[PDB]
Amino acid sequence: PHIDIKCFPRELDEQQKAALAADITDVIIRHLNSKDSSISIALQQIQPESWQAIWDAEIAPQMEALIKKPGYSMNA
Amino acid sequence: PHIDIKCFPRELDEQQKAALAADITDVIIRHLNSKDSSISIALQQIQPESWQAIWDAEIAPQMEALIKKPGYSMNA
Repeated sequence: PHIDIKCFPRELDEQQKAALAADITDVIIRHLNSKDSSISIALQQIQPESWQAIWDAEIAPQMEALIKKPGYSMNA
Repeated sequence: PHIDIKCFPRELDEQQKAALAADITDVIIRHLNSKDSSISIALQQIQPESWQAIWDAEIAPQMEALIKKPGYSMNA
């Protein structure tokens, strides 16, 4: 599995990045029956003014297929 | 944060997809100082013969930045 995490900018040191990756890894192993070697994880920082593009391409068009829908909306 | 999970196909019912979403949500809240309302999660099942496109567009180019690198290589 390949997991992509997009979020607003924040400072994460190497220890933080590795711990987040480890917690994500174990969740994926549990739910998808995956092996550790099959998992890759990306963390991409997105500036606030570029979040609309993420909403438009990834969130809004897939809304009822999302496994977790956003509590916020960019189309109010 | 918006989380995208790509994996080879598997039989997952709605309760199973919600349980995966809940565990991912906890991890994101605790590591990114996030809130339930800010989190959206997509799950996309990709047939094995279409994984090369994922390697080429998402995994390989980001190798320098991934927070968890894959345990396999598929450069073609």
